[PDB]
Amino acid sequence: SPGIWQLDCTHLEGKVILVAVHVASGYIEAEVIPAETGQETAYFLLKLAGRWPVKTVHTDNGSNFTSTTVKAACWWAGIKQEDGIPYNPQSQGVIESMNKELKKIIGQVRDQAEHLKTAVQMAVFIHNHKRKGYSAGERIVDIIATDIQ
Amino acid sequence: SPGIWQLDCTHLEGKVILVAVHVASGYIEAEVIPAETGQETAYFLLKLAGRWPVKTVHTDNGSNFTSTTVKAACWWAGIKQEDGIPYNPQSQGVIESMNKELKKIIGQVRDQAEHLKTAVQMAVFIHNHKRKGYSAGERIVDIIATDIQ
Ligand SMILES: COc1ccc(CNC(=O)c2ccccc2C[N@@H+](C)Cc2ccc3c(c2C(=O)O)OCO3)cc1
Ligand SMILES: COc1ccc(CNC(=O)c2ccccc2C[N@@H+](C)Cc2ccc3c(c2C(=O)O)OCO3)cc1
Repeated sequence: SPGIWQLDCTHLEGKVILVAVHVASGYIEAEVIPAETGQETAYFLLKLAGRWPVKTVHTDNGSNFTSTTVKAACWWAGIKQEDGIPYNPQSQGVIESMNKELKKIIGQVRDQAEHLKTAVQMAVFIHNHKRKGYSAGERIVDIIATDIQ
Repeated sequence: SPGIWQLDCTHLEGKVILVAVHVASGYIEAEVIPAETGQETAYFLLKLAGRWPVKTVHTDNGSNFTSTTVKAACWWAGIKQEDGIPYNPQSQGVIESMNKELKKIIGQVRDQAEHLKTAVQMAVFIHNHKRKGYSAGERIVDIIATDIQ
């Protein structure tokens, strides 16, 4: 559970926003890409696993689940690739809610930058730092530090 | 000191590798960019601070120290920008050694990908996961969790 992440893809300004959510904490990393391809998703997971102890990724769709490039990156990085089927139905809504909150934040910062990617990183910052009294950034560090010891 | 990071720029294949080192743990994030500009450096720090509690950044040179874009990103992200002057004479050496180690890893994985950026991220992965017996990834999480509590 300290190592379980969910991939999420959303669309804005004709571009794709790829998100990895740390399930237990609600912490996120995100990138803007022109279109979701296996190569991009693979590259994004490699980056993520080099930064956090990623044991399991719940993939966002069947194209990424099938992708030979995505499977190669997961093998390289020691990641168990899983489907993202919400056997828990309170997961579909939780992601939808996160895309909504994310997009709200991006709207709140959008004028602060020309490039969508800049506004997306600002939104990642504001999301991870928001106290709800611990923030996502706090929760992920505590969850994982507890696991290490 | 849980929040202190050092910027480092190194060169390979006619490109720039931008590195942020978490001073206490030796954990790193890195990116490939065409050339170090204030805008790229600013963007890299924004990404970094949204992912980890960055209190202080020791900038890698006087151009980034002066950069009005870099100062604007630091202000936005709550980052104290400082010089990277190695008042401890053993800071020049640690960085030199890290660039050497990094470039060595990149050499050990280089054939595993066409794009330098892919090899750099593999190298980041291998660096952060190496047991030294705790890894850099383990140390940074330990250091910061101890601070949160
Ligand atoms: C990240 O540091 C920041 C430092 C300062 C600001 C303040 N806002 C403005 O000055 C501004 C506002 C609106 C439109 C254009 C601009 C001018 N640009 C240069 C901002 C910028 C810088 C670095 C980047 C960017 C962009 C971008 O516009 O997307 O894209 C990737 O690296 C934002 C971000
Ligand atoms: C991260 O997932 C990986 C999955 C598999 C491999 C195995 N190695 C090869 O198949 C290979 C080896 C040498 C040359 C070209 C290739 C073919 N490409 C498509 C690998 C690749 C994929 C995604 C990317 C890349 C690149 C790249 O070549 O740099 O750049 C940004 O996103 C590496 C990385």
